[PDB]
Amino acid sequence: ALLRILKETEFKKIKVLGSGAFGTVYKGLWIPEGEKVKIPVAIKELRPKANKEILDEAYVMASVDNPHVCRLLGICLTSTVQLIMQLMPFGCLLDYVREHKDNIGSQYLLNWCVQIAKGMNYLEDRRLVHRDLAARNVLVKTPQHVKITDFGRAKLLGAEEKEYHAEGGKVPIKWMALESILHRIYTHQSDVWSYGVTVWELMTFGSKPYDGIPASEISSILEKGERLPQPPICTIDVYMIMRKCWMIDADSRPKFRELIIEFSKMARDPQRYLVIQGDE
Ligand SMILES: *CCC(=O)N[C@@H]1CN(c2nc(Nc3cn(C)nc3OC)c3ncn(C(C)C)c3n2)C[C@H]1F
Repeated sequence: ALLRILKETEFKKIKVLGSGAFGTVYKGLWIPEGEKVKIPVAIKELRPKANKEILDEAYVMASVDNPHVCRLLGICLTSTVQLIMQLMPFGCLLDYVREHKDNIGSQYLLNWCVQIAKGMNYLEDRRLVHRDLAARNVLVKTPQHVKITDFGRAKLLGAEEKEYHAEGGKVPIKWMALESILHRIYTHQSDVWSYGVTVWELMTFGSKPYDGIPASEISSILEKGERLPQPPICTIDVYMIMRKCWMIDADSRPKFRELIIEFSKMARDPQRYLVIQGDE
């Protein structure tokens, strides 16, 4: 995987898919010059650094090549930065499980858990701390295949950095590990905490964590030992994996490699681990 530099004439925006503080995502078509091939893509236009700095960040970004992480295919630099990326036709996994909650079985849910863990393990191997893992930031290529993406919070650790020490940026409190809330510290193991919350979202078909509770009260609730409740469909074996992800000692938590193994085992006999009516 290498970085392509695109001219505006190469791609076109078809429609908005969503937006936020990061910018706007469009469904689009990319036609590389003279290649006569039309590629469906997602165009992320961000809301300045030197062009060479931006291209260097895009270079490392384009080298991320894994079945469960969304890839950067090209970049266009004009008055705005436009990142051309793989299109995930079914949108964010959060909305998907909410829409299809009545028709999703244990096999799909556990497979998604495996896939997200595989993508995160790949990021860890690349020394990337994601810092924003949540069901809204996992996207659906097909019902059977999901991919993680990033909207700016991910950070690359230096050779001798074991943690990222954050500054004043806005934080997704309800997905964060306690040490991140209290001390602005982020590691692969705080990503594991967020993975646990993401799995809880999936198993509750996209329910809201700490629903109706002010973000400002979350650290105190966590310090008292309280955690998100066991989802109705979860056998205790699955819930205990979540609970391990939310242990106060980051080194107590499973690593993504461990999570791949455990969820893969469960995925072999899915109805033994998630209890879903009509499944199957
Ligand atoms: C629940 C989170 C959410 O809605 N986030 C929006 C959507 N988004 C995004 N969407 C798609 N594809 C998509 C979404 N919908 C409704 N239809 C489609 O495609 C037909 C993406 N494909 C790729 N990416 C990123 C890698 C850029 C997508 N991002 C992010 C946010 F705007």
